[PDB]
Amino acid sequence: GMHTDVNALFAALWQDYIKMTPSAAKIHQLLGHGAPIINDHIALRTFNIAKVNLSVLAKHFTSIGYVDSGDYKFEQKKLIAKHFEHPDPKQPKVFISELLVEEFSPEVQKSIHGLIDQVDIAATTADNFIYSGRHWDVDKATYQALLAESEYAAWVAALGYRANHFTVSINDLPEFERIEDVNQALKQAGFVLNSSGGEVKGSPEVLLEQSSTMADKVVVNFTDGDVEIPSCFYEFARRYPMANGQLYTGFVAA
Ligand code: NI
Repeated sequence: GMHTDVNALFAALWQDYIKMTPSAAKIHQLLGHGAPIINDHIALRTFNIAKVNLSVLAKHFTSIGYVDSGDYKFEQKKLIAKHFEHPDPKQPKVFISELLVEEFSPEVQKSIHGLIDQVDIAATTADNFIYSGRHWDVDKATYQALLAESEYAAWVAALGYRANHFTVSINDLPEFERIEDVNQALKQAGFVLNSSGGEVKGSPEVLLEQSSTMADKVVVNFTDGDVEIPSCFYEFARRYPMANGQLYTGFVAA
C-alpha cells in the first residue's frame, strides 16, 4: 500500500529523480550546503485513462493530508491539471496533470492505450507507484509517433511514472532574495540555464517568476534501441503576494 509519511514519499521520489537529474543533486548541495531545501512544488504527469488518471496519482497525496487546491486547463497542450496543498507549509505543492488522449490521432490513441494496458492495476496502489518508472515495452517508432504530436506523451512513454521536476522555493532560500541572483550563482557554478523564454519566465507583476536548468540526459532502453534523450530539468520559483496578502499559488503567469 501507499506511503504513510509525507517526508518518506518525497525522499523516495527525490532519490529516483536525481538518478535522471544529476544536476538537481549538485544544485541542491550548492544552495543548501547539505541542509534540506524547501521545495515550491513537484510536477507529475499521466494520461486520462481510468487505470492511471489524475485522481489515481492524487490519492498518493490526499491519503497523507494533501488537499485539492486548484483546477487548470491547458488548451494548446491538451492537458488538465490540479494542484494540491499540505497543511505544513514546508511541504511542496503537488502539481498533477493528465493528457487528454482523445485530442490526438487515432494512431497515437491506440499506441498510448497499448502502453497503459501493460500497467498492472495492482501497481497503482503500491507505495512506489509515482516513482515506479516504465511498466511497458515501447519501440522507437512508437516513441516518434507520440513525439510528432505531443512531447508530453513521448516523455511519459519514454520514462514512465517518475517526477518530471522538483522546484526550489526562492521565497524560502535564506541567502537569496531574487531569482536573478539565484540564476547568477548557478551560472557561476557552471550550470547552464534554459534561456528559451528568457532565463526568467514571468515577473513580479504576474506574481510568479520561474527559471530552470537545461535538462540532463538519460538512456532509454527501447525494444529496438538504446536512445539518449532529455530527462528532467530542476526549476526555481519565486511567488509574490496577491491583493489579500496570501502568496499566488498558480503555475503559469497570473
Ligand atoms: Ni513547475
